[PDB]
Amino acid sequence: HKIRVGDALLGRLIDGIGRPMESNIVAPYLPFERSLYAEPPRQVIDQPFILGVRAIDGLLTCGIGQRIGIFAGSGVGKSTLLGMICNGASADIIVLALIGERGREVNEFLALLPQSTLSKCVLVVTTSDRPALERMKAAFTATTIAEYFRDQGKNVLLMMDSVTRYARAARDVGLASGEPDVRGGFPPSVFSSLPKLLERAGPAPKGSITAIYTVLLESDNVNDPIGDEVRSILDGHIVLTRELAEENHFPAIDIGLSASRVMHNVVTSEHLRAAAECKKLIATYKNPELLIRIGEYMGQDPEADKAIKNRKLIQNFIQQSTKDISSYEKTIESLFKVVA
Ligand SMILES: Nc1ncnc2c1ncn2[C@@H]1O[C@H](COP(=O)(O)OP(=O)(O)O)[C@@H](O)[C@H]1O
Ligand SMILES: [Ca+2]
Repeated sequence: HKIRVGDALLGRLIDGIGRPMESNIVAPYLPFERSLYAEPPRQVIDQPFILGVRAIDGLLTCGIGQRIGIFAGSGVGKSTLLGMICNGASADIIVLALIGERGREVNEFLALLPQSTLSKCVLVVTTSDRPALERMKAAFTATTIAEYFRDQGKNVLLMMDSVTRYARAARDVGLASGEPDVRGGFPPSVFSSLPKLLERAGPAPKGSITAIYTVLLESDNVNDPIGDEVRSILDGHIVLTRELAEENHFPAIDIGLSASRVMHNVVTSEHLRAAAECKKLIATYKNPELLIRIGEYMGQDPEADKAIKNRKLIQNFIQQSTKDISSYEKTIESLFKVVA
């Protein structure tokens, strides 16, 4: 399978095999063909990739060329977080793959993106009604298009929502060709395709692809062998929880459950220091009502005292509304403030 690509893809809604879906009577100029498949290519990650989300840029800092996972169940602000990242990230180009959701949920995500952001996005969209084959190819189409723009010297953000639903489509395609169930309903081809997909993002001499893949968590206790494999491959993971989202704490990122394997390689030692102390002050906060309620009060307990003192500053730092905008300078300055 070869798809047609070019700069004219920018600002466009594109199907799972790369074809314009909008109603224009004049067709875009897409003069190049590129295969969907890319045999394997090495660079290190040493530059910070800024998302413009304080909790992440401050505490779980990304790197140019990193593979990042966002794990979220239903109704925890996944889409809002993803919108914020598109609107705030330091990328020249964003290639989005929106895979497996109904047309309503796609449009609700798109309404989060203003004109200035859309003008630098390729939007690869394959809703749940589309054939499994098309939903599967969407992940390759999107990655190839990101490769195309990387090859132009662009710092590209590849955003795939979701790898979970890519894998379901790849599964249905595989089982159809005769493959048996090996683990959790998934055939062998799906598993072999994951590293091949993810090995294609990374830093580069010309440009880069930094990639974010979402993993949808189900509200059951059924194993997800796709999530397992992705966890082992990623250079970072961001975990959203229903517990935080129920507090109207957004983004609903559980800092203790999240991590960046590249952060220490991309921030100053002092920034790493303040982040660790911020994380401790988050983890050791306990509602003061729990002690007042039993005869108030410190000791003698110094760390947990700061946590109370800093609660508002910390919560106002990690919580962040959809149109709150935060440069890397201001995020870092704010971070030092919260741990004083
Ligand atoms: N960072 C945020 N700032 C303000 N409101 C938010 C934020 N995240 C979620 N919300 C509120 O909760 C709702 C859920 O967000 P959304 O991204 O649509 O969740 P889901 O991943 O279920 O689509 C939003 O419509 C919004 O009103
Ligand atoms: Ca598991």
